[PDB]
Amino acid sequence: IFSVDKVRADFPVLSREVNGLPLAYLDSAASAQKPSQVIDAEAEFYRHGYAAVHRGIHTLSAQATEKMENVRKRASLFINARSAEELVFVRGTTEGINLVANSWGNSNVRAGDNIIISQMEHHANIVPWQMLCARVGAELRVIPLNPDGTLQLETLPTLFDEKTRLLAITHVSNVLGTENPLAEMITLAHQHGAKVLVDGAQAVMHHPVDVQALDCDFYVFSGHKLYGPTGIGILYVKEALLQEMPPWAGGGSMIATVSLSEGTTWTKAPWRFEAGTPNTGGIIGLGAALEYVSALGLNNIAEYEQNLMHYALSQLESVPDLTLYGPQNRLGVIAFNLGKHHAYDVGSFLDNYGIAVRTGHHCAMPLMAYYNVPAMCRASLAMYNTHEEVDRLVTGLQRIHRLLG
Amino acid sequence: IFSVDKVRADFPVLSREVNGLPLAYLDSAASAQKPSQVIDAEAEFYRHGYAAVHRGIHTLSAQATEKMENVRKRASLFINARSAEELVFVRGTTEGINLVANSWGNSNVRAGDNIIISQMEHHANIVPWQMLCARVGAELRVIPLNPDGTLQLETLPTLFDEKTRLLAITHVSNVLGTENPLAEMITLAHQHGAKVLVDGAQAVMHHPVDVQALDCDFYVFSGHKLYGPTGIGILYVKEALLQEMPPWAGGGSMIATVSLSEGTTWTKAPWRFEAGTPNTGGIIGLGAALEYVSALGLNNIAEYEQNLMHYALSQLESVPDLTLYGPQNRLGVIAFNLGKHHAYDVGSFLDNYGIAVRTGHHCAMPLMAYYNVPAMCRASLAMYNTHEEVDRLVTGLQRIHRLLG
Ligand SMILES: *Cc1c(COP(=O)(O)O)cnc(C)c1O
Ligand SMILES: *Cc1c(COP(=O)(O)O)cnc(C)c1O
Repeated sequence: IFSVDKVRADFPVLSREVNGLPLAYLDSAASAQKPSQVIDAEAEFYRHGYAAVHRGIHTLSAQATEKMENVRKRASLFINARSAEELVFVRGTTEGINLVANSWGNSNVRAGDNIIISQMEHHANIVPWQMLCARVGAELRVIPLNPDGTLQLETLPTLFDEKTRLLAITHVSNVLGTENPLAEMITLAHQHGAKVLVDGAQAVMHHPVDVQALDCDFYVFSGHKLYGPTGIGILYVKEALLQEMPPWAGGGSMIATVSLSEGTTWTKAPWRFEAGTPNTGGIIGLGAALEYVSALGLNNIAEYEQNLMHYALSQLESVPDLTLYGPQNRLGVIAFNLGKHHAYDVGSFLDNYGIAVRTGHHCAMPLMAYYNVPAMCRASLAMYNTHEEVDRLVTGLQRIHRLLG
Repeated sequence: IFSVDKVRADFPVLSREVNGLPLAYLDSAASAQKPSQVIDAEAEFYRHGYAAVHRGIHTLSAQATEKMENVRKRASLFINARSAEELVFVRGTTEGINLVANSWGNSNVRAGDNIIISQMEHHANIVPWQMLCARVGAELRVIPLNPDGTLQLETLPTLFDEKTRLLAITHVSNVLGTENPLAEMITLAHQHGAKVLVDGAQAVMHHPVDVQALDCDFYVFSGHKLYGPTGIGILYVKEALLQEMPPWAGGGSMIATVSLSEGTTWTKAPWRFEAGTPNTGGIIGLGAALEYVSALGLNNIAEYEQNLMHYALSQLESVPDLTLYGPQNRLGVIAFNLGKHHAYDVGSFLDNYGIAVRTGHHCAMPLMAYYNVPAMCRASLAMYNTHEEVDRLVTGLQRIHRLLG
């Protein structure tokens, strides 16, 4: 089993007060709070180990380079990659997806080809493909949704054909909490020679993720939602593909040699897509965030969060005129609207009770359009949230409905 | 005046031991150590203020957004920009220069135009222009050096003509410590309608920098060399230019609206070039690093570093077969070789005495070629270094020369 009380004690922010009331942070899906072990790992690095990592000569630099490469190894085991050199450090999920669309997309998607996304994609997994499709004259196809917030799988035969170069799909919806059948969809994609990029930003923190078993070709996720620092994410790429990807945004440790008369050359795999100075502080902290989550056990985390969610959905039945979006087996997030009140207002009232939720379009406008609403509220129920916080949310919605109804 | 002892006490790393000897960190030009005020600012943010900044509803998020925008304001005053909306947060100098070369370069440099750089440029200020010149069919011209490590200014009449769109020049050489006559060169560039991007990564920490007085069009620098965290830099752009720059690497707060049927639109100025989740931790810390440097006074810093340098250059006269590269009035860094010994070996011995210096090509290969050497040693003399550390360096070079000579 798994003790919320012992976990919560690790997170100094949860003692905080907002509007003079105790904080109920229900917005982890936007960005997670960080445990002490993560915060101090970063700070200790700065206080006693800090140096440049440009594979440099003196001791501090050599030790920092080893620290950073150990984190790359730890992250590869975390998602069960075959090799640490299949992992690239990126600024975040957004930049990783763009990296793939520029380096791989421009070399492998020609005029008259098509790319497939879904209608529940976060904008980070839409805009790069929309632009790749314009550059090269390709077509962007969209898997549509069902009312319950799952993908209309029956439509895949009309979307996959011999010219489909890539499926880009979310692992878990940041709005609905739907978990897509990645394994099976990847089998279909690979029958046509198409590659699959998986947007995993909302998945790696709710349960184990095994990129070999999935057999996905690209997998990207974000540090700051994995209880880690800002400014760091992970892009996984199959070795065979990665060693074929040409260069793009060239800098320092991405640039091998440069000549005014003969041009420049670029360094080998992972490192070639890591220009300039790496975010060594961020990397150190992501490392610790991986160790912390592993020490708790993603299966323990999955079990506690899953029961918190069942509890929450049961308690929410007693909220009048509540509209929920998504499936019964959602992970992590609950999306709703209250009667006819703008989500902006509902969120403002909950914040007034010290409850933080996200309101707006959640960086998923096509998904809002599908449901014919302009916005929704979203509450995240993460590993450090409690039955009491769910009770405050339920009570709060009841009060807002009595007051504004 | 200015007390080294009181400054050093702020930096916890300087108490560190390397190879069982006390550390003499002389590699700030690669990356600076950080004071406690910077480290704890970041950590305090994480412990008590952390949230997403996607201009979000609840209190923690609203307060974090205000924190970040205050840092943008503080940085604009720091370099004396007219407006905070002229500053863009970037991952670092490397990415900022590329940002300009993609957004501005692709729209303003056509086939048959030319761009001017210098021969002392760091690779970050070469490769983006080499590639822009290939994309569009333009010519990359190079200001050559003099033996003393200054620019051959007499050659500018053969390089500037009606088709020169941009001068990209370093403020201070990361290898030689030359400070280029930016103000005058910008006047010449502007007489031809050409814009100037200034690579300021090695300047903002040695003395005040006033982008209005310079009248440069772009100015970029790095957080981690300004005693700040990794993963954050500043790109300044004249408002008139910035509000004309088209989009590029699109994400989140860079993307305004997105539609599957109608396409996407992008948000206004600074923010439009800041995709995905910002590095809020890095930003917080850069903020504090700016406050710390300002509290000391860049003129006090300039005075102490300038005298440390005069002292160092005087003491180094007593080192046999020392070769120095650069001018007498260098800022910040000393580049040298010892007799005929590979810089790799010299650096290894100094590290053995606990002295950290950088060896290699310093991300400036064209500059090494100019001097017909493969590598150099470089020692940085920053605001927390001491006469004693200079004495250890001098003694160490004398010993290495006796032993290996
Ligand atoms: C938040 C998120 C992103 C964006 O990641 P960043 O770390 O902000 O760059 C992309 N996709 C999904 C599913 C997300 O939850
Ligand atoms: C180090 C430096 C750079 C590179 O900046 P990053 O922060 O590593 O991206 C570019 N130009 C100069 C002059 C530098 O000193």
